[PDB]
Amino acid sequence: KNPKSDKFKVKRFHHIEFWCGDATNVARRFSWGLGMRFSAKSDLSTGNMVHASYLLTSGDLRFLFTAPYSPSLSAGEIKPTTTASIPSFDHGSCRSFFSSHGLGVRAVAIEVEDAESAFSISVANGAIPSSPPIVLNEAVTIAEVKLYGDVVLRYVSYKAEFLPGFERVEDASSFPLDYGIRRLDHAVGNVPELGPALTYVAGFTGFHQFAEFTESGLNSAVLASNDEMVLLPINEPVHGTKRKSQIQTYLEHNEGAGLQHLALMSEDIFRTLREMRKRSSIGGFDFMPSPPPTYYQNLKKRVGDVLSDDQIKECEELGILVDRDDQGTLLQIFTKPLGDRPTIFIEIIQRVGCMMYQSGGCGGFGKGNFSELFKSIEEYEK
Amino acid sequence: KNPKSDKFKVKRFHHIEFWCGDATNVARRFSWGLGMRFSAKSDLSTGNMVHASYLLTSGDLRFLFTAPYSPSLSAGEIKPTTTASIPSFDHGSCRSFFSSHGLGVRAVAIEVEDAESAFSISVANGAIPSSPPIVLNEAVTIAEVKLYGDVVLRYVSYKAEFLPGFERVEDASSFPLDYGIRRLDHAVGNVPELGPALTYVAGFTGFHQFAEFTESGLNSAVLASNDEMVLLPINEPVHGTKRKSQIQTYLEHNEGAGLQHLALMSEDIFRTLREMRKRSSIGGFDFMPSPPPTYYQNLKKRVGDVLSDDQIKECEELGILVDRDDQGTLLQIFTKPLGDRPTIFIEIIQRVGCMMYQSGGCGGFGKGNFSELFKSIEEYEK
Ligand SMILES: O=Cc1ccc(O)cc1
Ligand SMILES: O=Cc1ccc(O)cc1
Ligand SMILES: [Co+2]
Ligand SMILES: [Co+2]
Repeated sequence: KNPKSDKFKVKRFHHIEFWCGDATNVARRFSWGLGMRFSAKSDLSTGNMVHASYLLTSGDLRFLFTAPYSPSLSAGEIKPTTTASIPSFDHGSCRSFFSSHGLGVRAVAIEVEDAESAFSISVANGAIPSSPPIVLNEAVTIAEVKLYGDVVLRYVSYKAEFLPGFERVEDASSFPLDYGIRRLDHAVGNVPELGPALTYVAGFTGFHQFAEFTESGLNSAVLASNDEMVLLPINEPVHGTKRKSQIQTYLEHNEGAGLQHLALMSEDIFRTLREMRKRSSIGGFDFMPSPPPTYYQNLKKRVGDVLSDDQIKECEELGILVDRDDQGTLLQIFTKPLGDRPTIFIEIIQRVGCMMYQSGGCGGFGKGNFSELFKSIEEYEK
Repeated sequence: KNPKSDKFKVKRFHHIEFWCGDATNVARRFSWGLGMRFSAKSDLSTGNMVHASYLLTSGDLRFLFTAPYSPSLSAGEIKPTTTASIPSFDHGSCRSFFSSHGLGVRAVAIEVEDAESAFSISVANGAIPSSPPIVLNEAVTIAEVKLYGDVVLRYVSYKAEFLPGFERVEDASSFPLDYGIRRLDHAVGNVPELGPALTYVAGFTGFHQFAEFTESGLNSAVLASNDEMVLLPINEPVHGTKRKSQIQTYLEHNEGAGLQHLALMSEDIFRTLREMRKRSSIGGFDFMPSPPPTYYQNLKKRVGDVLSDDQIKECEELGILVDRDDQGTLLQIFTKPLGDRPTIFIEIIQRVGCMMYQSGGCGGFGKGNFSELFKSIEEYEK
């Protein structure tokens, strides 16, 4: 059921911000590996003496890559006089974040109808504030509250192009890469305690529970906005098994709670993963090992309704996993970690079904794949 | 003249080490942009709980990319018990370096005959020590002294493959990229005072002066080993001009002295720059604006001995600059800065002449190009 209990009007996922040591090199790496275009910049060349920020886009997917300059460049500035385009940026918070966590997501940004309203209500409903609502060039309002660990939920509202103080990137350095990725489907957090984190975040958003899982590694539950286009899974470790919890492994190397992965919807996961796998070893992203043939044999038994033999065969060529709900079918695959630490990674998905537009969360999140993976793996050893 | 006054046996440039926030993302970016292969790793998967280090190679060019893990992973270690493969690494020095300078070169590594000898002699001749000589798996000795700013001159000696504790990278993730780059030709430092820096470095190496310049921006001089295969230019600002010194601009954004650029020799600078320019806007490196046609007109007057019309025309297609000595011809081009700050960049070169093998420094370093650039630029405005 859906109680539709949001405490403010939430529109959609807007952007994701990575805090980096060098924004250029991460952004250029992500651009090539994922097929996103360089579409906006705020830096020294735009008069920003505080931080370097570069935005990649694929469809409605926006990845923001931010790093601090030397504080010496903005030593004569104060917040009222700042040249930063992102007023919540802080040299010391950025360097502490990166030093503690390595490369990772700092902000999960959602568009709302009124960022100042959304901030006040949230804090009035238990959210720890992180940056109060600031109006940019009387056009855009932004505000931040704590989500989990050092990750912030960022509210954005527009009166009526990315942010003031950003510039459209010169056509020549903006090469129209595109491998089929269109928007952010969901963002998954890992915490030491799922209960308090669910209570906290549902407390100040009014987001409702969408799904849950539990017997191998984790417990999780998903919060969702009213129309369930903003989807926030949260995991916790389950201590006590033959294998160490990967959630727990995450928390160690990340120095605590943080964002685990971003699931990016592709309008054509076949072309997307062909393009990504072509580039895996020339600067792109690597992919988790592909399931055994066993798996893909059992898929004709599970989704032969949904995917032809040839489409199943293409799933096998590319290591794609398939789960099915009572309502939809989910094609999914995972990258290896995006940086040095085994912390953040990326998932590519495409959903089949739930036509009415397509309703969010169609097909679930893969909870059936745990079983079928081990079940198929027993059968490959044979 | 060459007094051949080195105080220890120096062989060649061995490797360059970048200190990074995330080693993976810089290394993958550099690999694609420059056409270097992933050939060795030391990280969690090799049992290194301290740092992540990835080595790219093109010919004899070795780029090392290093970043710290969370200190929490190695909290129970001490130097005698360390899992670091590079014993001079220090979590706190790395984070301070990167926070002060951004992405940049930490170590300029040269192979010597005896690293322990080279360290003792150097310190006995005025070098500030940075890391004392350490023997790795009774096979390799490494030692570090201060070069300028927070850059260290690293001595390496081998009894008789990169470093112990590193592993050859799996063939699949090692894609045989190659755009023609073969070795490091020279590494250029910027300092506030050229005099004391030349005195310091020549003092402890015995390197001799090879060349010098001065009237627009800088003064410089080059130190060279006995056979002049190790070449170390050093620049200082010249304050007082219509345009601000780019050396001075470097020192501001870098927070002091440091390495300005690395000149990489290509066995075919035409193919190299074709390959690099193809990738400039899809994750590679950008190039400084190309000289005007004026320039390339005057080149037939200057190197028509050396380059045919068609080769000059290919130079023009790719923005290559050409200088000529009394002894050789130099083709050169410069990238834009490698990261967020206008600090470190890269130069691609190829030298024609001085055949005997080719003698180092053949053709100089471009000091004639200052004049011919402005001279040609006056003639394009016309
Ligand atoms: O994030 C993984 C996940 C799997 C199954 C769920 O029900 C929820 C989340
Ligand atoms: O590094 C640039 C340079 C130019 C001319 C010189 O003589 C020496 C260095
Ligand atoms: Co998921
Ligand atoms: Co040079």
